Amino acid sequence: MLGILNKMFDPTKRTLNRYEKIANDIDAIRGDYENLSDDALKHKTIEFKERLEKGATTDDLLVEAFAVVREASRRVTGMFPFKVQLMGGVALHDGNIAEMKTGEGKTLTSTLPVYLNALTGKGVHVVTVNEYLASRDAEQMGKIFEFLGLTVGLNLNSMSKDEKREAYAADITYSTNNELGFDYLRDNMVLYKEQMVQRPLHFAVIDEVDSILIDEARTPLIISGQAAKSTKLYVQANAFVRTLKAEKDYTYDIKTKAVQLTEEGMTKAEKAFGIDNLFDVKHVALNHHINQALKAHVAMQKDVDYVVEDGQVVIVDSFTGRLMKGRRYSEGLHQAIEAKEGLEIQNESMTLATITFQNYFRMYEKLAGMTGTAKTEEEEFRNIYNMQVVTIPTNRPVVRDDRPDLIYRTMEGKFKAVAEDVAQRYMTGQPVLVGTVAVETSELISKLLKNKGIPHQVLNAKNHEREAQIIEEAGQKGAVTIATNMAGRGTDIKLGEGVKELGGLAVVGTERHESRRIDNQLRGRSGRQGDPGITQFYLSMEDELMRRFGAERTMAMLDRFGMDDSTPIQSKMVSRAVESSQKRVEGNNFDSRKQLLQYDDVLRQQREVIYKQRFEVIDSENLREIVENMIKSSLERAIAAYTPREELPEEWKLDGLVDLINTTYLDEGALEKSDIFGKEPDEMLELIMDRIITKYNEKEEQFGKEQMREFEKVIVLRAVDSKWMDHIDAMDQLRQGIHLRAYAQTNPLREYQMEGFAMFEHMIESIEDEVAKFVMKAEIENNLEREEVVQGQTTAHQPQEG
Amino acid sequence: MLGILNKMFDPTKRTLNRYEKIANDIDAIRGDYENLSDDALKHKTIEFKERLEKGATTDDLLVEAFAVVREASRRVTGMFPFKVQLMGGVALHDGNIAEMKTGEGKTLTSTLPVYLNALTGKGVHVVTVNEYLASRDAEQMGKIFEFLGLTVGLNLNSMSKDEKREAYAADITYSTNNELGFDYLRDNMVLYKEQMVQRPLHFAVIDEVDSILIDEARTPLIISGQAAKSTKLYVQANAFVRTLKAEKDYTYDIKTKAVQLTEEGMTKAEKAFGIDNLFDVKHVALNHHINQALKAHVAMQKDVDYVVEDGQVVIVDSFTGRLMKGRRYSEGLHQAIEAKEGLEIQNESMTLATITFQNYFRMYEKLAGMTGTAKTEEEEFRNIYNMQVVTIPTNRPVVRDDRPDLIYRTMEGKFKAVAEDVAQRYMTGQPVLVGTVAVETSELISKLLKNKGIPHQVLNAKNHEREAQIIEEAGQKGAVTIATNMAGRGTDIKLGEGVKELGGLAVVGTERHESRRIDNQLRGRSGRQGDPGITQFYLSMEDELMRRFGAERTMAMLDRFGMDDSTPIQSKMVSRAVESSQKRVEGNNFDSRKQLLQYDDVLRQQREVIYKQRFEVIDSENLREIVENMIKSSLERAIAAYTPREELPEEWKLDGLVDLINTTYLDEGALEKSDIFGKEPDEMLELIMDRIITKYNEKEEQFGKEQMREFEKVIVLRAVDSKWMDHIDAMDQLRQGIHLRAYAQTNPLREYQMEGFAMFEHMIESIEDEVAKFVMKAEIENNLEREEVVQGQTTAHQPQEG
Repeated sequence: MLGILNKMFDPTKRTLNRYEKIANDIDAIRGDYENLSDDALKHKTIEFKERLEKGATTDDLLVEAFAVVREASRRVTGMFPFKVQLMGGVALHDGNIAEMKTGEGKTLTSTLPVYLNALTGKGVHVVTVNEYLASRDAEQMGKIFEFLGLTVGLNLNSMSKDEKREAYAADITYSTNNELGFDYLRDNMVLYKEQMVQRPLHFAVIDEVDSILIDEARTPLIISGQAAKSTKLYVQANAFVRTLKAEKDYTYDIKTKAVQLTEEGMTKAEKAFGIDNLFDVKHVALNHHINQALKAHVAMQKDVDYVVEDGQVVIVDSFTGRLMKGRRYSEGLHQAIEAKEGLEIQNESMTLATITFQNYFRMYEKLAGMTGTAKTEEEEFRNIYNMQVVTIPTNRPVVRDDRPDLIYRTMEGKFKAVAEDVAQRYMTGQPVLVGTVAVETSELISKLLKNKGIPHQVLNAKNHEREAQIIEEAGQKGAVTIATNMAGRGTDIKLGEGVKELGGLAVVGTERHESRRIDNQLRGRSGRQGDPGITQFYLSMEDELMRRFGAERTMAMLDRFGMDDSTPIQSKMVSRAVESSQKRVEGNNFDSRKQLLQYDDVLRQQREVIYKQRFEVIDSENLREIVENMIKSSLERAIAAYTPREELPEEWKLDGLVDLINTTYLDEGALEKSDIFGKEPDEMLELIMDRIITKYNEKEEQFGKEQMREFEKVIVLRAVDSKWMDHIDAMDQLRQGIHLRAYAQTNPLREYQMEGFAMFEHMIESIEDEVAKFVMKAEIENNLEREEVVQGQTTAHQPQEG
Repeated sequence: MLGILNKMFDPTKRTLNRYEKIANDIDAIRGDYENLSDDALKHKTIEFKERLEKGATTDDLLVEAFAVVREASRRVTGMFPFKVQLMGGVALHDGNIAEMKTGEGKTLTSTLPVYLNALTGKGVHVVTVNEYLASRDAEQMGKIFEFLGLTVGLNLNSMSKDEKREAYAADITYSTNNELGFDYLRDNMVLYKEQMVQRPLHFAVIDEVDSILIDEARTPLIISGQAAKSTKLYVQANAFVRTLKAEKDYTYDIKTKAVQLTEEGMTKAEKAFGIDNLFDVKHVALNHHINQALKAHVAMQKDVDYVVEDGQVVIVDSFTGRLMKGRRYSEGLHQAIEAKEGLEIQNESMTLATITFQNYFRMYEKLAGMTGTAKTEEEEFRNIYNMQVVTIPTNRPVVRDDRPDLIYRTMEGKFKAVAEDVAQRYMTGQPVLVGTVAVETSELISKLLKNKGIPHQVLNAKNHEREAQIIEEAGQKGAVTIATNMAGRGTDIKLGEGVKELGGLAVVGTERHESRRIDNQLRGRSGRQGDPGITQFYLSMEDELMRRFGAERTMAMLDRFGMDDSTPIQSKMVSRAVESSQKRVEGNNFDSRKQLLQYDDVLRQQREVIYKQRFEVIDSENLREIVENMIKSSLERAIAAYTPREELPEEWKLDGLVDLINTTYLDEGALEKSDIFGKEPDEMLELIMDRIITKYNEKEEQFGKEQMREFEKVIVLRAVDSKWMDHIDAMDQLRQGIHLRAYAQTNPLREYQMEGFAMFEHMIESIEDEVAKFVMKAEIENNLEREEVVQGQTTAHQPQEG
């Protein structure tokens, strides 16, 4: 720009120059490889790999690296990258978004940085919107990479875990956004390490980021799994439980523990015919429902903790006495209560795992992406991904004619106009392309065309290969192509035979989309590098975009001023009002994504601890140390509840504690009055922990010295996985229940944070506790084999924008 | 922590270790300086300065640097910093928040990093909440810095611009948050460079960040200036204007220009007795109101552009036809219209400049801060300032007794209880401190004390010196001190003579504050490094904190369960409900700050361009180049309006354009039909610009070859400053008008963004335009002296939370 205002381009002007000097350094040495041999060239990679091992940086080798690649492509494809393509490659390397207008060779450009980053062998995921472009690029682009001696994998959902492990093994992997994600998810549900298919997330070059990081990021990736109609269990448990009432089934006050352990309920229990006394089989599974419906009666009173209703069982906020929006009790206790109060026990499907693209891609050591339309959403890339948009220069000056939107007062009038323009160009040999926005809009015009007798093709996005075919020849003389929302994005339309003189392509936008970015992509399709073209947009006062801006007043000045008469109009002021309309929409959607991410941030911080721990567990040569560590933490919690805020030291009720530990961590008479006496809550922990150590040792030599290792692993996993999947479901439930009754003037998010976290802390205590109770008092029988907690089949999906 | 949950401390655990190894490297070489000479030691600085010049990094010299300092302090103060103080110093250096509990020597600790960062001579601002602690620290801490041979400045508002320039000159500057800010503001309003008092913002070590970056950051820094009852002008202009109606006072259609230039209104104009024809005096000032009320009549029609009302003149959104919330017309055009439609012309005070602390401190190359309470607001520091809170270990294990809040059913009952506890300890020699939260609460207890005959002192924050005195002896035997919201924060209470055996201090919190952080600071006051203490908090069901949580239900279980009977209660569950109460509040306030910043972000991006340009102008040896550049941009805009979206090339209306330029940039017959003909809008710009060049040259040799330089500077400033101050006011107006009628489902912020920006673009065009019109057709008379645009006196302030 000219004048004062030119400074909003200074940080972009200083950067784009680093990049111009650099691309010049790269062109400077075309000679250094130009005349060389194919094999001398491949040795470069090795030379670099070594050079790096010795201590160089990807940045140092950048120029040469790009040179080598620049060379490799000409040899392999016959294209020697332009100085602009070089500039883009660098942007990508620097971790930014390469905004390189449609037709600049983004595919090829990706190779430069892809290669340079791959060298370390850390891996590089090149990502795309669909399985077609993935395979296409991996094939075409693989040749260049392979030629310079690099492995190239392709990930598809149609591949075995083994096939995937293979593809991720490569120095470079191509795949869809969805595939990547789901794998990362499945990857953290795995029972044995070797089942994971992914390698630590290094660097992702996202092809068409706008579509990926923005469009397909309005919702999250979820993984569901239904519950096996298990109602018979709960009801049964519920029923049985209310039999054993006695102090010979121990409850708690200072703790809230329904201890079944009594031979009344340990005998009268197996009387429910629990295949006798199988503890590791049953106790893990069955004994879990007992202890639930056991507590459901004893610890959870009707109108003090919860409330019954025609809308099921609700919780009550103590101290406020409110109805906890969308919150349930952990570990199926909610269902046990429903059974105790006879209510319909809901057996819905669970969300076993979730992450949002935002949080996913944010996970790589480095991210970069490319596209022809991005400056539009720069605030978002800078905000959410810390990626600055760099608008790369065009190879050849753009010379396409972009036409100001023509306004109409009616749809059918508008449409009929679109249909004529098509004809005009068709009756000239010019190839036209019309962009609709909805399936209906496309067939409409199609029929308008067949009536008028104009040969055409229609794209309604199905098996992208077939359309990609159609679209490439969509630039010939008899070209008349109809695109429903850019159906063939990625495949470029090259200027037809003899078509040059007929003008350019001339695209026709039937209407305008919510996002400029998109109708700007439509524009993009013509002028492929200095080519001529005409981009005409058509608009009507009755378009949804219009009748959503609150533009009735204007639909009236038209009418009231006899305007629908002169019909074809071009008011800078109405068009500027369209853009603002678009800006408002885009922003609303941004606000949406911002909120989605925010809610998932509570989850990410939680995933961090769980995912990291779960992994830690699955690599356990020396597991026990954690176990004891968790048992010590579990134990300390007891001691603390029994030695509250200084409430008279050795007058703490040092007997119930004794009785508890005794029958919680050990087996009856083990710990007694005397032992724990006149000692700080601290001293006690060690003494008492020491006997848990002692007993643990005893267990290592009496039931299998190293099977214990996997026993540990088995249990710690059963625990972890069961508690977590549950919580996550509870969290996905709450995230969408909390938005119901929130007069607290607090932004609901904070509630989800606080409640979400609270819950989490509980779960940890549960895990830590379950682990401790089992690693002590549980008994082995046949096979100590790790077992899946997911019941039946799973389902990996992304929800439609709701 | 123990068990699974311990991982939320991993990134803090990995960092705090870097810091422990380091403090050990520093203690390792105590010998290398221990026995050395005072002068050999000061040479270290030089040695370092040189070492750095040669190419070292502050990080390399860190250990030694800290060593030298460690040494310098013992010599100068008699305190050899502990390993924890060393750890904190590093945190600060690394750009984080040092959370070092009250009584750990944060003051001293600051010296280590302060020094190491000062070396480059780039400067280091050490900041505080009040003028007292500033001077205090600069005095006490200056000695160490000066001793190692460094200059130390102290900034106060009581200092001349010369005195301030002096203080900022130092290698280190101490001052208040407010002072810093306002100076930065005033600094960008300066007429001549040498008037600025600040040096490029290098590094700021914020003492008590929580209070600074959070508490005192709920509102922004504003600078007001009233308008000199100038109503007579406008009315007059308005009046006069409607006389000259003719086509001999030229208006515009394709442009919207009321061109006074006609000798009708250039003669009949000076007839208003404009001291004849003084153009640079009058034209800049007076001719500005004419051209306003001139356009007010011709270009702005009543119910098409705006609307009259009992609430004054409003604008209308075209295309939507809505009432633009809180928006005014630029450059006083709003006032000219009011005069044309006779309405009350408002002459309010203007906001000449603004910035928020958030955006201010975010401006340093590096920021760091220290305090005893920060982990509370970690999410905010990490969010807004990218500063992670590092909780530094305590020198000696903490052994103070923190007591669980005691609950009461009544205030007067509660208070009476506070008054007795005081007595109990007083009747023991223990020194007690009671923290109130409001002025009223403090006198209340004061009277409760005098009645009960207990000698005490009360602090109600006034001339901090006097209180700082009181507070230090507040740890002696007969100590009984009353603090209204931590009145003496910073000065530490050392454990009284013989007081050790009497227990500790024993603080008593009369109530709890909105933020834990604060009642946690209250707690902080005792246990000063392994000292004993008792922190008792007192609470009542009728405290504002309570009767704001929606806790009436609970005020009823008490009553309904005969609870106000046993009165002194300790329910973990009600106390946990207090904290959550606090958490909600803190968050609401955070949400507040987040919104404040967000709105100012639209302003910052704008400040960037203006502030940077304005500066660029005030360093103008070679100004003209920008000028022409802005004239060329101004001119291009005409040409574009006269050659719209391809509307029939040489059928553009190439005559009105001619007529315009002719009488806008040049002086009548200069440019004509022929000249501009058959040329692209591009070609035209150059030709026509060339004649502006030609004429500009002519002006450089006919009115003073180098006075022109300052003429340029003069005008470019008049323009810039007038347009900007206005806009800013308009922006501060809108930011608080937009929150009125916004059913657009859009978050209002986006509107402010879009409208805010729109306005800005206009202003630039105005500046660029005004500059161009003057640098051509304006005439010099006596003195071409830069002149202030601020009328009368100014006022620098921060608004109370509204």
